[PDB]
Amino acid sequence: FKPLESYREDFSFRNSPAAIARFPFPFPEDQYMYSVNLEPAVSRDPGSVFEHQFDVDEHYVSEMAERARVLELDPGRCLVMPHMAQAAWDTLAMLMEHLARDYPQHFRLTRQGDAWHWQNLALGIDQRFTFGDPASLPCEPLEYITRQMQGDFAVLDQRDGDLFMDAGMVTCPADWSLRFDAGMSFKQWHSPVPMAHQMGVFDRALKYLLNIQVGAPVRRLNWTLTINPRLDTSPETYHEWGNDRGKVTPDNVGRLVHLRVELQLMARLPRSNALLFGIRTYLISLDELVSNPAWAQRLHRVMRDLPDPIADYKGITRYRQTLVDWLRRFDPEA
Ligand code: HEM
Ligand code: NA
Repeated sequence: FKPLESYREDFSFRNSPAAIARFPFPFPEDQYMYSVNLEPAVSRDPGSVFEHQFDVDEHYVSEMAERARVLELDPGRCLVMPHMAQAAWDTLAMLMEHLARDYPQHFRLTRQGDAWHWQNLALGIDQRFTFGDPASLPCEPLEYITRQMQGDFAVLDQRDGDLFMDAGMVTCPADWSLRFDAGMSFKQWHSPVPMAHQMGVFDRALKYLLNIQVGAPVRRLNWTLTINPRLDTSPETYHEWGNDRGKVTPDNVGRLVHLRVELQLMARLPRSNALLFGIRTYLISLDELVSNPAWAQRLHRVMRDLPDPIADYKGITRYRQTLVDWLRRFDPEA
């Protein structure tokens, strides 16, 4: 864990060379188009973000501090409807189990029956509590555990052939809100997305997700851009970030524009049968990214050619020509 970094104000966040090397670059081709890009979430590539189900990285302590700030200002970024309480406990079990197994230097879990002892050595937490008993923890169980894991989470109720957004912790969203989307179904909350509905992407995706079983979780990547390493790009806070989209110049693209990638996990929760949706968010400035000349050239092509409805949905319109002009420098054929 490096020294404490900010994702707001002075934006001190930066990636080490190792974090650059493992950044989940999301473009298999020189152009991007939506698809059902799901794969089984099996361990691969030691040291990569795909090695464990939940990835903890050099930014862990910084990110937890950011989460704590968001929640101090707005506790309503976490919601669990009452029928989702068991699912919240399943989520806590899943995270503590995997984190203790995969990062034993940082986390420990010892259990006898419902008498659980969790230690997070990274954050200095030593908690004896009763699994299932919310009066035994300092806050509601989803909140408790997600205050200790990177990325956002949604917990979906599976009923009546569909998935409903009935719980979550959403403090680093790509410009959407849990309080807006609470209780919506799968196709409903995706209503703003261009193109993909007419393509069938959302019909096919719902079908795959409804069939996910215990022990066979699934993953995909999503991406966007963000100006500065701002994690909290929420509707709730738009006045704090939306104007920065007007601040990009030819000389500062490398410092301001960041590639944002979501490594998404979809995993069946064993007691409740709910689906856990992990949204693990990675950020990299374009100065850091263009250290890899293959990334740089591919990014130029993608951004130059991106369909306009998709660029507008993603929020890149305002600075796109500047960005494309800057990236052309790393594409010899261009
Ligand atoms: C339960 C699982 C999922 C949840 C909770 C979720 C949630 C969301 C949310 C809230 C948005 C933002 C919509 C907005 O602008 O207000 C979004 C966008 C998106 N979702 Fe999902 N989603 C899930 C699964 C999937 C899967 C499996 C796909 C497969 C393709 C998918 C494809 C997309 C696409 C293409 C967008 C637009 C993103 C962009 O252009 O950057 N989603 N999703
Ligand atoms: Na293809």
